[PDB]
Amino acid sequence: LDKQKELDSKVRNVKDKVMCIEHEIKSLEDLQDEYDFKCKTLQNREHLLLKKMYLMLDNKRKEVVHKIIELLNVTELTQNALINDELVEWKRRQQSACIGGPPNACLDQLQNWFTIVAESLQQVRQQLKKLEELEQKYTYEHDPITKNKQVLWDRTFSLFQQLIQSSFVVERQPCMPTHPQRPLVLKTGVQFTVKLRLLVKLQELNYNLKVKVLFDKDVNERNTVKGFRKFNILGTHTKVMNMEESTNGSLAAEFRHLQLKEQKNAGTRTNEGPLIVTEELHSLSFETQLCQPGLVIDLETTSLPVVVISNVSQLPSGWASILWYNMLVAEPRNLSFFLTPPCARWAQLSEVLSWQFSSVTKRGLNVDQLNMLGEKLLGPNASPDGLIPWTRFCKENINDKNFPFWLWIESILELIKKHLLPLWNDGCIMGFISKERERALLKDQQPGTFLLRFSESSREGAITFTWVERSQNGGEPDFHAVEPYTKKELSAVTFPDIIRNYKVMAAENIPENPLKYLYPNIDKDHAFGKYYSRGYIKTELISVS
Amino acid sequence: LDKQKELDSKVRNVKDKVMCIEHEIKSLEDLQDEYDFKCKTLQNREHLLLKKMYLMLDNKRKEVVHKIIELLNVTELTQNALINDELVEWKRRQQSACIGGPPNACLDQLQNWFTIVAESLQQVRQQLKKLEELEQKYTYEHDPITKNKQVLWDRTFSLFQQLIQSSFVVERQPCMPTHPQRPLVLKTGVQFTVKLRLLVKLQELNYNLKVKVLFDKDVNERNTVKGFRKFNILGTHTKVMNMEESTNGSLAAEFRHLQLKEQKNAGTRTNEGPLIVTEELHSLSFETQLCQPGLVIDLETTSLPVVVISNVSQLPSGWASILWYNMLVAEPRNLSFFLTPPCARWAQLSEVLSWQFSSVTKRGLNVDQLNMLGEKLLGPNASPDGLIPWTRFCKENINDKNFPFWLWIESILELIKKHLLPLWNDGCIMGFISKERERALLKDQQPGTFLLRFSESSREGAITFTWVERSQNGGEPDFHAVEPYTKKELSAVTFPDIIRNYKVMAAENIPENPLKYLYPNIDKDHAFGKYYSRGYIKTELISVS
DNA sequence: ACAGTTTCCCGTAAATGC
DNA sequence: TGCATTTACGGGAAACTG
Repeated sequence: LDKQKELDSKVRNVKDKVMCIEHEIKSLEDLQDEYDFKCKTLQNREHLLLKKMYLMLDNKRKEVVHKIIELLNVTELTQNALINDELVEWKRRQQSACIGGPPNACLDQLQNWFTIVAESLQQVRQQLKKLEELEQKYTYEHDPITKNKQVLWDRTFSLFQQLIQSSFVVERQPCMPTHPQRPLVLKTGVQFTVKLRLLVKLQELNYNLKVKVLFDKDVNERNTVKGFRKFNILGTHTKVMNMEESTNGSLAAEFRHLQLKEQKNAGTRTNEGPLIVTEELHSLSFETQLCQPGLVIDLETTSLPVVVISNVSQLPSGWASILWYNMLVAEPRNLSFFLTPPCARWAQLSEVLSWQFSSVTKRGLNVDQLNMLGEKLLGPNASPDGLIPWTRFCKENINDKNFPFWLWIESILELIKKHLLPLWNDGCIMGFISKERERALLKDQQPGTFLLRFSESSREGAITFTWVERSQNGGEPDFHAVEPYTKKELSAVTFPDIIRNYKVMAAENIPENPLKYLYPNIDKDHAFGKYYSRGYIKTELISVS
Repeated sequence: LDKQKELDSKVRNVKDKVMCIEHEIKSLEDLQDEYDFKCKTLQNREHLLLKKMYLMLDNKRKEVVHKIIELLNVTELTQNALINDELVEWKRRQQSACIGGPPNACLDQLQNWFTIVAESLQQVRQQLKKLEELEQKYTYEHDPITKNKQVLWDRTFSLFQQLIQSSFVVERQPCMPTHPQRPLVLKTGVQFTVKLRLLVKLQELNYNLKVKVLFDKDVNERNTVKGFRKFNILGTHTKVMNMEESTNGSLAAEFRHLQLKEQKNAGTRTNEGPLIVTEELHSLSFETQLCQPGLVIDLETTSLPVVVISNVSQLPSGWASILWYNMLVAEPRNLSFFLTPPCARWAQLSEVLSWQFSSVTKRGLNVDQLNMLGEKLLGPNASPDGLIPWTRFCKENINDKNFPFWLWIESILELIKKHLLPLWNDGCIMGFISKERERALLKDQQPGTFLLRFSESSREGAITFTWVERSQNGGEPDFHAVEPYTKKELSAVTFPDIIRNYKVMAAENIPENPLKYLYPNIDKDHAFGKYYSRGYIKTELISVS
């Protein structure tokens, strides 16, 4: 918080200097109409006077001018810290937030700094108008209020222009309301929501800024990239900024209804075959203009690159791109990123992987799970420093299968989120376990040998448990694992409930298993007591050998 | 076929008379330029002739005229049989086809009659032009070709206008391609297909008739009915008629892409509460115009009343209305039908009910099934003549439940169509059985007492089987029936497969049941042998006590 | 105080682009 | 001769608008 606290004083300092300067100006204005009055009289009261006038006013004019020049300097130092370090830093954190990292801090802190310096410059402008008013009443050969006159004005337009343009930001990145945890992937036909905001807060600026949403503004990939598709925003291209919309006393503009549709044409005929899969990056630019007498400024800002899809089936793949993008970019951004997808270091990907789980559920991945996935992407010499090609991530088919690494994880996620949350969250699934170590850990010979592992084979995402009773011949019995369960069998029956009754060909008339010790001895039932689903002949579905 | 065959000769008769008449006309034309020539000469060959000329030509003119007047009469008799009995009958059969009755006969037979008479009138018109050409060359006080002159022309416009307007028909009623067996229920947003056709076939009429589709043309229910909603067609409002579209050498026009959307407004604000549920009837009118020199005719025809819905969930209810409509209407049709839904006789509804099944499957309802449903709609004095209010059909909740009769049957259908077709079709389900007679028929004491009955309780549509083994105390045991299976349990497991393994708490190590005689002794397996679904530990889902 | 109705969506069965 | 994208909607439930 140190740096913040220090920027806090630089801003208070600016405000002080501006007020301090306005005082000296009233004192300059009055003190002049005093000397001017005393002059007129002495002239008609005829038909140290001389020294006072022409000498102190000058010292006072010069005095003020110098002080304004000094305020503008400090304003610069302050502004630059505001714009280039604080805003720029807030933005980096936003990127990371979108892909499941720490939550963005509220923009109020930022807004305060901005408007406070925004008001000071507006003030210097007035003080500048006042000074000119004095020269019209009185001037002279080396009148400072005339030389520094022009320089100071212009210099106050810059600081102010810069500051206001930088204050226009995309508070909440584009996103589909049905996908709160997958923000930069917009699907055609559906209407996304974006939130803009001017960190400046200027009363006389409410209901004046008209915002217009544009698509792919200044995007060379349009021409340069082959097959590249074009889209049109559709819903409400424009929306005026208020302070009413957001309960938070702040100037903003939230779009809903915004919607993309293809510009199906011959101009940019499809190529299906062009430079890149439909995971090319686009941008949403927001443009507005502060129009005032003697002032005119155009504000513009754009969202982070977006991915446009036509079917939610293309979302898991689209997400992959945005993880990869934001995981490896910051810098003004490259919409041709995937023409040359830089590799990713594993200490970094492993983390983001865990974020993914901690974003759709209540618990991420721990170290065992991560090493299992790691020797799966980098093999035995898996290492935090190891590099992982984009290709090995979302394109190559993985360990011995018919799907890439990413869609496999994406589908387990989808599998957790719709059928295992409670079990998952309360750590009863160790899903990612090398099949070796599965075996290894199971001479726990507390024959109720339970271990829920996610399937490595399915396109789809399934769960299996592994069995260990005795071999009847000195040999732990053969390490038993049922065919995985996909959404199907699970949607017709909870997973716990199928665990309770896995009876599997059991000669009896009361109790039958292999059930009864969850990991090392958490008692089958005590383990899964919460999760169970506890005139006709009531029945139940059950998995059986 | 008798009546048809007779109308066939009336048409050949018309064609004969027209050709016969054209011969007599060339003979009139030449025979005149002969007599006229002989006149001119005898005049300059000076400066029984007389009798021949002025007397036979007259007998010939009168002769022809009379014969035309006689052709037009017969044309009328023929036309009227064509238009009023044959077309009108073809249309009645179409109605019945839409709701699952016998299949419509091909319109070729009809088309032949129409064009043949259509060509004859076009001919009489020419012959009429020729006759006028003769009067210009020669006329006289009681020249028949002048008195009957005008009458005959006009009379040939009528027969021809009538005939052509009647020939314009809606060959294939409106319908959604995803619902081939439910034609008059159109859902907003989706694009239906209708097929028009001109039964006239006139070469010089190809690519001339422009058809325009209109919605609710001349529909007073718009004003008269409260809450009544308005829609706009959307896709391609127009489509020119060809002979190319249909392989069948015939003039037609098929619309695809036609699409309805609400005219959401304040003009006809919603009432949700108005005179009728959203099962109000609309119409699709088709308008075109035969434009020719000296001829102009406007052709118009409309589809049978339509039902517009916004969600396929509103389809089973919409269908109910169209069954009821077409089951009880013929007549120019009443779009306010449901303001006073006439009751339905059961000998008639029972049938249509069966059609429904024989339309989504391969076997309808037999008499036992129909009496079961009958004592359910009319009770113990159920009778073919019994009347059944619309209300008891699609509104009242039925025997002791929370849904109307119709949606219950509609849901069993939906249940058959997605999960029991083979069993259903090969008569292994007796679905509709009074619970009494179920019991009654089961002291068949061939303890493999199977009986698949459709559930009378579900909102949804489910199937149960009934059990009969022995009571161990002289008393047939309590007549056992498992809770019904809805789509859920069935989508995760076929129904046969659950029958094979209903094991139900069975102390053992090889075989266990209650399975094994399907109805009277068709051997469980021999019964359901076709239907069964016949390194991990392969499993199966199974229903259990 | 919802209760019929429509809108929005998702993921599938199929169509379709080059 | 194909798949890589896109369109169609049946279907479960939120959002309408009164």
